[PDB]
Amino acid sequence: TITYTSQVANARLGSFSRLLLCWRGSIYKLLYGEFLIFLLCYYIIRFIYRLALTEEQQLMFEKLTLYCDSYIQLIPISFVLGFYVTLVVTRWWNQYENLPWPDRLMSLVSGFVEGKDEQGRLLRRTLIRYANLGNVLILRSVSTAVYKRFPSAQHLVQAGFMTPAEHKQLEKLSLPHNMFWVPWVWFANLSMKAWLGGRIRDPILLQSLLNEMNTLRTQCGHLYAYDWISIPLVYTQVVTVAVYSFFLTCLVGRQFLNPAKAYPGHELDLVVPVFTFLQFFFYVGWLKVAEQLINPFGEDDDDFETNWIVDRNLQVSLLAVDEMHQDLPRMEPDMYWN
Amino acid sequence: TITYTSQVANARLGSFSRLLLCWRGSIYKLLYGEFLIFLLCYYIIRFIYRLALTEEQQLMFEKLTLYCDSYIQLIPISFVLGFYVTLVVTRWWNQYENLPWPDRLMSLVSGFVEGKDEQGRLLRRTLIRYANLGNVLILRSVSTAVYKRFPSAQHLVQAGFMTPAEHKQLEKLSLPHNMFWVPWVWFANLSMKAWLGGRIRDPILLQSLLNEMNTLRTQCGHLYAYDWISIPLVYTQVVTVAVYSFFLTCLVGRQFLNPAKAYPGHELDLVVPVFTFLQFFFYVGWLKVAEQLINPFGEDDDDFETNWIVDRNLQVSLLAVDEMHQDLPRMEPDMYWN
Amino acid sequence: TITYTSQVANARLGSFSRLLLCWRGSIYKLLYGEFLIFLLCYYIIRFIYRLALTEEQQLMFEKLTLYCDSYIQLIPISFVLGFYVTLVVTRWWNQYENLPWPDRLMSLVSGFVEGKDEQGRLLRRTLIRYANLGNVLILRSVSTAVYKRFPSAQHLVQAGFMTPAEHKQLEKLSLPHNMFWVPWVWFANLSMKAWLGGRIRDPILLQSLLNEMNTLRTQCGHLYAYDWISIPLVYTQVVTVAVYSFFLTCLVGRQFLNPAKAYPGHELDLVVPVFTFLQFFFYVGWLKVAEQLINPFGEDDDDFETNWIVDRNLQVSLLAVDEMHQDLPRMEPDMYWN
Amino acid sequence: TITYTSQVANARLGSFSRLLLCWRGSIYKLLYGEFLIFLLCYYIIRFIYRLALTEEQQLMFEKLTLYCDSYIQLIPISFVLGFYVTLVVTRWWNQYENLPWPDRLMSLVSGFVEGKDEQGRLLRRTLIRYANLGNVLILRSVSTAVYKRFPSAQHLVQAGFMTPAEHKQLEKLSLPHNMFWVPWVWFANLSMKAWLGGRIRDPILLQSLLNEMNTLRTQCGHLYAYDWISIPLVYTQVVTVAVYSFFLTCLVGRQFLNPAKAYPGHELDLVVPVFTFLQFFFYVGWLKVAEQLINPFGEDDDDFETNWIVDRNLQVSLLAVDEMHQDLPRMEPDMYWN
Amino acid sequence: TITYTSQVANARLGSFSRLLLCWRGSIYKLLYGEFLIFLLCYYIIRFIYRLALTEEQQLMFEKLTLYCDSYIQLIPISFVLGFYVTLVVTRWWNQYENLPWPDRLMSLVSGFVEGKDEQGRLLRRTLIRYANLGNVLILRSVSTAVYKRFPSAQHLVQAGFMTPAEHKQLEKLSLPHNMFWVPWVWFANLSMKAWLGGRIRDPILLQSLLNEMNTLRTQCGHLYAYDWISIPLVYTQVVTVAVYSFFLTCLVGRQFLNPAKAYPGHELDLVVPVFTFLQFFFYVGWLKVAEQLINPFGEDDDDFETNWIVDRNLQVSLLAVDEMHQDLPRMEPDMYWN
Ligand SMILES: [Ca+2]
Ligand SMILES: [Ca+2]
Ligand SMILES: [Ca+2]
Ligand SMILES: [Ca+2]
Ligand SMILES: [Ca+2]
Ligand SMILES: [Cl-]
Ligand SMILES: [Cl-]
Ligand SMILES: [Cl-]
Ligand SMILES: [Cl-]
Ligand SMILES: [Cl-]
Repeated sequence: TITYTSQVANARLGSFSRLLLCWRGSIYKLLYGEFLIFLLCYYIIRFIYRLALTEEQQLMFEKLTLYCDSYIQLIPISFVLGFYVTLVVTRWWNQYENLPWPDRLMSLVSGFVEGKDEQGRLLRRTLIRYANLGNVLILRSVSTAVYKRFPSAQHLVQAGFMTPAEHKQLEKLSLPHNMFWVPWVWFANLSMKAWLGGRIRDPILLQSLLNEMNTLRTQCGHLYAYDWISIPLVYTQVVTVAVYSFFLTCLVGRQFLNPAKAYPGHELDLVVPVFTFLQFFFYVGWLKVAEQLINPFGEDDDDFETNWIVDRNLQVSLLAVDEMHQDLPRMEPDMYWN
Repeated sequence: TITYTSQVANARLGSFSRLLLCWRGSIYKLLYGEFLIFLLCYYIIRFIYRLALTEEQQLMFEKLTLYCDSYIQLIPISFVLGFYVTLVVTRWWNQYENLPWPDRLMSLVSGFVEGKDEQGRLLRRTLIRYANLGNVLILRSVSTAVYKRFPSAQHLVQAGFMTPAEHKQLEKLSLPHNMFWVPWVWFANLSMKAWLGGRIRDPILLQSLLNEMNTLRTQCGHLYAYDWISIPLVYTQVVTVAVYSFFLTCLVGRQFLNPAKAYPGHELDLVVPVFTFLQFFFYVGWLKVAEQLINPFGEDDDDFETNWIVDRNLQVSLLAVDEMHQDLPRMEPDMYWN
Repeated sequence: TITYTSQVANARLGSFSRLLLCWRGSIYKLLYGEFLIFLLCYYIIRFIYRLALTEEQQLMFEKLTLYCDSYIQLIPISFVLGFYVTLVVTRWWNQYENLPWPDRLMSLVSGFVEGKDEQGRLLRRTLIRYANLGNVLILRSVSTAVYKRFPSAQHLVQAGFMTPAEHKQLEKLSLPHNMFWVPWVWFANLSMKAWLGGRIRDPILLQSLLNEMNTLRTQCGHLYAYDWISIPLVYTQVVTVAVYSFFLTCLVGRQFLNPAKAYPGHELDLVVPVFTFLQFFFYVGWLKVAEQLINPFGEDDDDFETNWIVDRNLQVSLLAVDEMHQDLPRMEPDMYWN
Repeated sequence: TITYTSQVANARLGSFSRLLLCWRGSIYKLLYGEFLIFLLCYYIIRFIYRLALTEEQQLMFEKLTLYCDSYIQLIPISFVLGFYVTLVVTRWWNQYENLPWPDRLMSLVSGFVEGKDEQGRLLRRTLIRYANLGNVLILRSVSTAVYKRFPSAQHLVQAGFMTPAEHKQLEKLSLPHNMFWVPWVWFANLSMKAWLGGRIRDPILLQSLLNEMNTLRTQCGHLYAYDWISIPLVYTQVVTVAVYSFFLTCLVGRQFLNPAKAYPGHELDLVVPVFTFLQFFFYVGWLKVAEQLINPFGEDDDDFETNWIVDRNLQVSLLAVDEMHQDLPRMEPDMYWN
Repeated sequence: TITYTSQVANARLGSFSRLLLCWRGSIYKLLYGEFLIFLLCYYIIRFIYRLALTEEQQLMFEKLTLYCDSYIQLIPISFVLGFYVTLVVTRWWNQYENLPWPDRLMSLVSGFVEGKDEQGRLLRRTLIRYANLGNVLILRSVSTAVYKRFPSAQHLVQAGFMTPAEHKQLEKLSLPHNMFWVPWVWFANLSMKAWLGGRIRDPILLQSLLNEMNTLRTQCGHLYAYDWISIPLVYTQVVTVAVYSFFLTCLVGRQFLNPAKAYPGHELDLVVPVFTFLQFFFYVGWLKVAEQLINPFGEDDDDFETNWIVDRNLQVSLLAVDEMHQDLPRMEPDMYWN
C-alpha cells in the first residue's frame, strides 16, 4: 500500500505532477523492464533496416511497415484492456472490503463477557484469539506474504495465534479441505459454554456475538472465494496476447521509414518513437496495474499490508478485550454541560 | 475452476506471459475448432480465387473483397459483444455469490442444539443434513454436473444426502414444481420441535438458526432464478449472428488480393492473415468465454467445482455439528498473556 | 420466459449456433414486421430510382444518396441505444429480484404458529394467504397477464385468493390509492392476535414473522415503484427517433447507385444490402429487446411467467403451512453415522 | 411522473412509435425553446452569408465553415455527456429508492401498540404522525413542490401534519440546522413511554418499531445528502459548455456552402440541416433530461409526485393504525380447504 | 460543498447556463492557472515559429507540427481519463455514504437510557459523546480540515469532545496504530454498566444501542479504508502523464501554420486555437475534478463540510439525548381525528 491521500487533499496547480517523482508503487518501477526490452528490440530492428538490408530488402521492409501500421487498428486492445482492468479493479476493492476487522466483535466481547478474574479474562482473550486465528488462517490461505511469515501452523503457535492444544485439535480434525472455518465452530461452542456458565448474562448478547463472528465468517469466505475463483484464465490470456501482439506489431509498423521515399506519415525521420513509447507507457502500464492488483495479497508495493493488518488486529483485539474490559475513564460533565 | 492466483501474486517481468502456456481452461482449447474451420474456409476461398477463377471472375472477386472490407465496419460487433460479455460476467459472479455455504448455520447448530447423547447428535446431524439436502436439491436443479452424479433422488439416498423416510416423504409431497424448498420447512419444524423439547434453550437461538437457514433459502432461490431466468435468447442470437456474420464477411473481405493490381491495402501479398486471425482470436474468444460462463454450473474447465463444494459442505457440516459439538481445545493462556 | 440454460451448460463447437433455429422468444419473431416494412420501403425506393426517374432526377438522387451516406454518422445511435438498453436490462433484473417469494415466511408460519387442530390450521392458512393476497394484489397492479386472469377482486375471490369477508373488508377500506398494502396490516394484526392467543409462544418468533412479511412488503413496494416510475418518456422518445431516423436515412443513403457513374463505395451493384440489413438486425433488435424488457410483466415470450409464479406460490405456501406443519420424516441415522 | 408502463407491456409493431405523439413529459416540450433559438440563429447566419456578404467575405466564411466542420470533432461531447447522464440517472433512481414509505412501520404500529380505547388510538396516530411529520419535514427541505404547498411550519399545522404543541416544541428546540430529525427522537421517547405504560407488551416489539423508524431515518438522511451534496458544479459547467460550444460551432460549420464552389461535403445545397437538427435533438435532449432529473423533486412533468406521496402516506398511515387496528375480516376456510 | 440543487429544480430555458457565472467551486477557478501556463507556452512557441526561425527552420517546424497533429491520436487520453474519473466519482460518493451520522444512535440513547436525574443525563451525554468522539477521531485522521481545527487531542479536550480523564486514558492505551476505535470499546463497556445498573431496562435495547454503534464503527472503518487504501499511484501517474503529454504535444501540433504553404487543415490562420482551448478545458477540467474529488476531505470548495458536520452532530446529539429525553409535546388529537 502506497498512500498519498494527504498530498492530494486540495486541487492545486500541478497537484498530480508532484506524484510523478515517486518510485515505490510507481509506473516506472512496474514498467521499466518491459520498456527496456521493447526499446532494445525496436532499435535492433531499426539498425537491421538501416544498415543490414539491401535496397530491395529495404523496400520490402517499408511495405511490411506500412502494412503493419495500416492493420494495427484491427487489434481491439482498448476494448479487452478496459474490460479486464474494470474487472480487476472491481475485484480488488471487493477483496479489500472483505478483509476482516474484529473491532465490532471485540467491543461485544469486552462488553458482554463478564468477569475481571483470571477465568473471564482468559475467556475473552480466547474468544477474540479464535476470531484472529480464523482470520489469520484464511489470510495464510490467500496471501503469499502471510504464508511467508507463517509457512506452517507451528509458526502460528510460535507467534501466539495458536496454542499447542489448538494445534493438536486442528491436527485431529484434519480433512482434505482448508481448515480456516474451525475457529468459528470453536467460537460458537466456547460462547455457548460461556453463556451456560453465567459469564454471558443473556442469550441476546450471545446472539450479537455470534452475529459479528458470522459476519467475519462471511468476509473470510469471500476472501476464500476470490482466491479460489480467479478471473478466468481465458480473459488473462486474451488481454496478454492483445497487448503483446499490439506492440510486437509496433516493433515493425512504427519504424521510421526513409523520408526520401516520401511515404505518407513518414515525412519526418525522428529517432525516438515518442508517441509509440507513450502508447507503450499507457497500454502496458494498464496491463501492469492489472497484473499488480489481480492478486492484491502478494508482495507488491501497492498490495495490501496484510501482515500489518494481522499484527494490528491481534494487538488491538487483545488490548480491547483484556485491558479495556470495564476499564472506563471517569465519567464527568463535559464543557457544554448545562 | 482453473486457479492461478498464487502465480500472479506479484507483478514481475512477463507475469501474464507464463500463463500463455496453459491448456486446461485456456483460450486455445475453447477456440481451436472454430479457428480450424475458419482457416480451412479462408484457404479454400483463397485457392478458389487464385486457381479456380478466370480473369473476369478474379476481377469480380476483387470488387467483392473490396466491398466487404469497406463495409465490414457497419457491423457493431464490439458494441453488442461488450454488452453481452459484461452481462455474462456480472451474472457469473452473482451466481457464485449465491452458492450456499452452511458454515454459519453449522456453527449455530453445533453451539445452540445441546446434548452429547445420541438424540441431540442425531438432531444436529439431521438439521445440517436438511440444509445440505436443500442445497444439493437446488444444485441438482441448476448444475448438469450434480445432475450427472445424482440422476435421481434415489442416488441422493445412496449418497447419504437423503434418508429413505425423507425420500418417501418427498414422494408424498409431490407437486408439479421443483421441491428444493421442502427441507427448509423440514428444518423449521424440526428446529421448533427441538426448542419445544428443551434441546434449544432459548427461542432467540431458534431465531438465529432460522435466520441462517432462510439466508441459505434466499441464496438457493437466487440460483433457481439464474437457472430459470436466462439471459434473453434475443441477445444471445444477436451476438452470435454478429460474430458469425463478421467473420463470414472476413472470409471474403480479408483475402489477399493480387498485388499486381495495386489496390490500396493490398500492396503486400502475405499468405497468413495475421491481423484477421488475431481479430478472430479476440472476438471469437470473447464469444467463447461468454459461452463458457453463461452457465457456470456445467462441465467446463473454468466452471464451478459444484460436486467438490457439495462433498466439502456435507463433510465439513457433519464434522462441525457432530465431532466438534462442545469439543474444545484446552483453554490456556497465550504467549502475550500478562 | 424462454429457458435454454441446460443447452449452454458447456462451451462446445457452435454452442450458440444451435440457438439460432428457435422461434419463441427469438429475434426474428420480434423483428420480422419491421424488417418487412423496411425491405418494402427500400425496394420501392430502389425501383423508383432505377425505373421512375429521368437522368437528371437520377443524378439528383445520387447526390442525395451520397449526402445521406456521408452524414449518417452524425446520428449517435450506438450511444443512446447503449445507454437505454443498459438502463432497461438493469431495471429488468431489479424487477425480477423484487418478485416476492413467500418461502421464508411460509417456513416461519409452518414452524412458529402451533396447533394441529382446525383453528391453528385456519390461522396458518389465513396468514400465508394474506401474504399471497398482497403479492397477487401488487401483481394485478403491475402485470397485464395477472390483470387479464383477474380483471376484478371478485375473480380473486373466485380463485381462492380472497374470501368474501376479505372482499367486503377491502370494499369498506376503499381509498383512491392502490390497496395492495392492506393484507400486510391484516397479517400484522392477525399475528398479534395469534401471539396474544397463545398460538405463537414467544414474541421473538412474532418479530421473525413480521420481518419476513415486511421484506415481502419492501419487494412489492419496489415492484410498485418500477411500475409507477417508468423510464423517463424523453429517453424512450429519443432512442426511438434515433433508430427510426437512422434507418429512414438508410432508406436513401444505402441505395445501390449506378456503378457506371463510378462513385466511391458504389463500384459493385448488389441488389440485397446485406450490411444494411445486418445493421437493421443489430440496431432494431437492440431496440426491440428494449421494448420487450421495459415491461417484463406483459405477455411476451421472454416476459416473466407471473401467473405460474402466483399459482406456485399459493399452492406451495398452502402445502407448507397446512400439510407440512409438524409433519416430519422419521429421524434416523444417516449413511455416515459413526 | 409520466407513466406509460401499460402501453409498453408487449413488444408490438411500432410499440415505441405511439409514444412519439405525447406532449407531457416529452422531448419536444423540453427542447422546443432551445431548438427555436438555434434555428433562428442558424438561419440568420445563413441569410447573412447568402445575402449580406461580398464574394471575398463569402470565401472567408466558407473557409471558416470548413475549418469549424473539420475541427468540430475535437469536442468530446459524447464522452462528458455520457458520464454526466449516467451520474444523473444513477442519482435519480437512488433518490427515488430513499423516498420514505411508512407501510412497514404502520403495520408494526397497528399490531404492537394495543388499546381500542381513545388513549391507545391517540398513541398510534401520534406515532405514525411523527413518522409522517419527519418525512414531510425532509421533503419540505428537498422538494420545491412540497415547499410551495407548505411555505412554513404553520402550513404543516394547518394541514394536520403538526399540532400547535409540536410547533411550539419545535420552536423551542430551534438550532441553526435542519430540524427534520426531531420527530425521530419524539418517536423514540413516545415508544419508550408506550412500552413503560404497558401499551407495548414486549421490548422486542419496541425494537422492531424503532428499527423501522430508523430505516426511515436512514432514507431521509440519504434524501438530505442528495439535496445537500449536489453533483459537483464543475461537471455541470463542463457538460453545459460542451453542448453549447458544440452547437455554437455547428451554427457556422454546418452551414450549407455554395455548391458551385464544389467543396467536399457541400455538393448538395439543402436548406434544412436535417442531420444537424437531429444531432441537436439527441445531444441537447440528453442535456435536457440531465437538467430535468438532476433535481427530481421539482415541478417538471417527469419529476416525482411528492405531494401525492405525502398525502397518500398520511392518509394510508392514519387508516392503517386507526381504523384497521385489530379490525380483521372474519377468518373462514378458503376454497382450497381440505 | 457548493450547493445549487434549488436552482435546477425545474428544466427551464438555459437552466444550466446560469450556473456558468459562478466562481466558487467553478471550473475556471480550478483551471485558470494551468490554462494561463498553457496559453503562455503556446504563444511563446507561436512567436518563436513566426519571428525567431528562418525559412528552413520554419519548414522543419511545419513538418514537426504536422507529425504531432497526425500522431496525437495515439494517446488514449479519453480511455484512461474516463476510467480514472469513474473510479474517483464512485469512491467520492462511497466516502460520503460512510460519513457517520449519530441520529439513529442518539434516538436510541434518548429513549432507552432512563433517568431524568443528573446520573442518567451524564450517562446519555457520555454515550453520545463517545460516539461523536470516535467519529471526530477518524475525521481527524482522514480530513486535513478537521486536523487543522484539532492539531492535537488537547484541542479535542478544549473543544468539549474529550474530557481530561479520557485524554489520560487514551494516553495510557497508546499503541502504534490509530486509536479511533477506543470510544467504541468505551461505549460497549459503559452501555454494559448502564444495563447492569438498571439504567437500561432490557438487554434487547442494549443490543439495539450496540448495533447502531457498530454501524457507526463500520462507517468509520470504511473512511479509514478510503484514506489508507488510495487509488493506486500508478493510475494517477498514468492519467497525469496522459493529459500532460497530450497538451505538451498540442503545444506544437496545434500551432497555426502559414496558410501560404497550403497545408491541409491549415488553410485558415486564426490566432486563438479555440478548439484546442476547448479541448484543454474539457480534458484538463476532467483531470482537475479528479484531483479535487480524490480526497473530498480537504479544503476545496466542493469538498465535504466536515467541520460543519462535526459541529452539527455534536450539538444535535447533545440536544437529543439531554434536552429531548422524555420531553414530548403534549399528545392531542390531530385535525383528521374521527
Ligand atoms: Ca499483487
Ligand atoms: Ca459452462
Ligand atoms: Ca414485455
Ligand atoms: Ca426536475
Ligand atoms: Ca479535495
Ligand atoms: Cl460464509
Ligand atoms: Cl428466498
Ligand atoms: Cl416498503
Ligand atoms: Cl441516518
Ligand atoms: Cl468495522
